[PDB]
Amino acid sequence: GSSGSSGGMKTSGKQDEAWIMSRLIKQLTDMGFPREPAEEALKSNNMNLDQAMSALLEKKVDVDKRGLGVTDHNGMAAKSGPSSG
Repeated sequence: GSSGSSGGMKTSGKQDEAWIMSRLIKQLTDMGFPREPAEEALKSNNMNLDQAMSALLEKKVDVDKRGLGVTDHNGMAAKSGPSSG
């Protein structure tokens, strides 16, 4: 036995660049950089990721390289298109 039931709903919260700023940070933070700089550069990088990242790495030369998570190139598909003439 299980009858229908209602609950609470919501919508996209106020649209403020402030809260958004984090979004971009989440990434930089995932890589291996503090929010301190990622928050300073970004604002100066016109809210850019690639731009900031490079601006944060340019500082010190590390061994590791850039990349987004798995960053595993994709583009395969079993298919064949033979010609006739």
